[PDB]
Amino acid sequence: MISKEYHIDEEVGFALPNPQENLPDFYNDWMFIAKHLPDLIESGQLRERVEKLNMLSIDHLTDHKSQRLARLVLGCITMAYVWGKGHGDVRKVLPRNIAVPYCQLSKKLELPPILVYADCVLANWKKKDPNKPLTYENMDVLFSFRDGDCSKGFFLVSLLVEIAAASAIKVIPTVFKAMQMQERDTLLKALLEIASCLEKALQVFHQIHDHVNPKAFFSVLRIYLSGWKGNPQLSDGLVYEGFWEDPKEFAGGSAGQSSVFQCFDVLLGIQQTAGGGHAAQFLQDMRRYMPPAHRNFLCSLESNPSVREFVLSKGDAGLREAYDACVKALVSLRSYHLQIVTKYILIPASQQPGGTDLMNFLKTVRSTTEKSLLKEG
Amino acid sequence: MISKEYHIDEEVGFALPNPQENLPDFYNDWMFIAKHLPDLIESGQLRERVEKLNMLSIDHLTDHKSQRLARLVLGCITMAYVWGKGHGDVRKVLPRNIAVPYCQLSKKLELPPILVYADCVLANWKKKDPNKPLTYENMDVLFSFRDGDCSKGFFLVSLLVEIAAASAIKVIPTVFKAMQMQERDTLLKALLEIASCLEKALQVFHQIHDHVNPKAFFSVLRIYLSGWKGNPQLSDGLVYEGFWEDPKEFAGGSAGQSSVFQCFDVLLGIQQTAGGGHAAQFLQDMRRYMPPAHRNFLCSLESNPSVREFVLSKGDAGLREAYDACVKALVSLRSYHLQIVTKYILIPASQQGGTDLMNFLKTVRSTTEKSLLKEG
Ligand SMILES: CCCNC(=O)C1(c2ccc(NC(=O)c3cccc(Cl)c3)cc2)CCC1
Ligand SMILES: CCCNC(=O)C1(c2ccc(NC(=O)c3cccc(Cl)c3)cc2)CCC1
Repeated sequence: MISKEYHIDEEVGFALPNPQENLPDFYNDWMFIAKHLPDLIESGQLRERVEKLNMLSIDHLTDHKSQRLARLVLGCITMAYVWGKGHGDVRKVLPRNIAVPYCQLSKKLELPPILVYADCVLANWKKKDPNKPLTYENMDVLFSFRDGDCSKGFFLVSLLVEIAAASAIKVIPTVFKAMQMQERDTLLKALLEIASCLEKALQVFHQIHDHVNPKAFFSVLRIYLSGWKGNPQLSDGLVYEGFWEDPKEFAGGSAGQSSVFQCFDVLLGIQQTAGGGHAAQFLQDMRRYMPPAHRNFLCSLESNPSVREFVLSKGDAGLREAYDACVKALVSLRSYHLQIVTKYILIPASQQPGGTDLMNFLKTVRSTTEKSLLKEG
Repeated sequence: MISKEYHIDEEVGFALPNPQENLPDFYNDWMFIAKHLPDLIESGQLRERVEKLNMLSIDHLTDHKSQRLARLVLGCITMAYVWGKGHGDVRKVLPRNIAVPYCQLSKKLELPPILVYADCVLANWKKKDPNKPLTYENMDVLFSFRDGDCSKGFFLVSLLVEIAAASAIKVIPTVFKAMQMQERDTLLKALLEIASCLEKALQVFHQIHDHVNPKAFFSVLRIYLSGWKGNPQLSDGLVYEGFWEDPKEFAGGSAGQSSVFQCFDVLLGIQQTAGGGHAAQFLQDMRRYMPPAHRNFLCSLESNPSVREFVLSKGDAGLREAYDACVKALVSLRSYHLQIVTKYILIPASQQGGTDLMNFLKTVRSTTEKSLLKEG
């Protein structure tokens, strides 16, 4: 069993178990705006409604789940405020009434004041029926940006992959214990179980096609998830009015912020974040957009003995094959993500008057992964 | 006591205790070049002597101290080779004979193939007399670049600050044990002891003025410690011939690579690595330039519950005061480092940069000053 200091759930992994849906009544003015972003954006009243808020104190957010919900609420409001209708009419100053409590709450949780994956996927969900299991039909998201944005599909399928990967995460202690104890058969079994779980995560990933259409994702949802780091539309970043003097740059929400997007690479010694230029640096930087317990889990994995060096040394075909099943499962996931980038970004981008950087990043990550196979796939 | 897996010595902290001076006879050709850099650089013989080397296997470097000495040797040779006489005539390719074993050894130790703080400060020292204490008068460096470079003063004063901070490092287990056991008075005493040890480290820092000349530092030593990451002189990085096909960028040696430069910020919950600014980015990136045991120690500190959170939760003026004493000691250290950069970089740069380092340190100082609790 993994230690409770890492905030990894047995069932849902890095996802926030049973997220809070309602804030205390003190924050009803926040909740109305966040729950009606589609309507307020279309009516041209979103920015007016945000600007007419009073500066609410964060002190009535007493527990972690209420603080995580408030982050999700404030993050969604912030994206809507900055991006507006999503056609270039932007705002480069986040008003103090929202910016101050958002930044205070963000400092408390050690997350940047921008909507991250941990907000819009890991905390942005509920069970419809609490007695029925974690399947797509028994689940919903808490917040969307626009009507027809496919945020439900995009977020929930991401979450279901995250939950599928939780079955692999719980085997990680067995791997390190087996290595410490020199329990070859136990280690072999653990690696095969991880491979099996990552294969199941890929099958869960296939559900994306049923719940997201390309036009909607590319032209709508991708706009609202965009950040203000190296972005021509907010060249200097965003001014958080009354908290920081200078504008601050933060990257937008993405799958690179998922802890499972790199924890198995780290486990297996696939040196994604080691001296491999841009891709490495990006994966390292995205740790600062994860909850602090989850980033600490990643560096804690790095402090343990190398799984790769254990397998490489042992002259054991069964063990090398079990390691390779895990590495191949990761290759297959990268390949599927590359297919998704083609369908949902490249093709829609070509049909205009695309996401080539993301394609090249995934090709580099896949190449590093494939090259860590002990035998060719 | 701190666990042995973190490679923290009770006396010298993150410094390598009693570093090795001589390699095996197999590496005499490396040792000769490293021991004669002042003469070989000045005469224009360094680069040809490196280029004439046979590619030596790293497999005869049997222990950790031998591998660390070899890193120090190869690191110093590499800086000398890249920068030459330090007048801007640069080498863009490091030849395979040196590059391959340096990159191999670097991969084995999990450090980048460039001279880091852990090489040129933490492993680059000896006592003159083993029976006498760790003082400047009883100490020497193992390698320098040029005659008059003030490498002794710059490296050893950095080391002596590092050693002074070791007295605070050994209190860290007492801090976390006292929090776990709910031992208020033990925690208060531990925080006051850390503040005192950091105050003492500041007084040790004052010796820099006695042993380093601004002109010599700026015009010579700073040049040899420079890396090839965002450096216009090697815009694409350095080619490590026969290891990687494409050139690779790595940052140069600096105090930002010292584990004490951030472990007390981490201990006290001063979120230096949080957010997406330059300072947060830099401090996190510099953990990859620390020895793996030391980066693991920093990770372990962050995995433990927050000292800041504990002190703030208690409504205890005595405990807040002892916490603030540590924060104040850090502010003073940052302020002192700023004064050094003004004297040793900014003023010499004005008399034929430094501004990026100053802004980094001002951000770090401001973040530290904002962490003061005062009332509660
Ligand atoms: C803000 C949500 C971003 N969501 C995505 O961008 C999508 C996605 C989801 C999940 C992943 N995850 C992996 O590829 C992976 C890699 C390694 C190991 C594991 Cl377990 C998983 C990638 C993209 C959903 C459609 C594209
Ligand atoms: C390659 C050596 C680089 N050496 C320096 O650049 C100098 C130096 C030394 C030490 C420090 N250390 C701190 O400022 C500090 C901060 C927080 C906690 C502690 Cl214990 C210490 C900074 C610069 C020496 C003259 C400038």
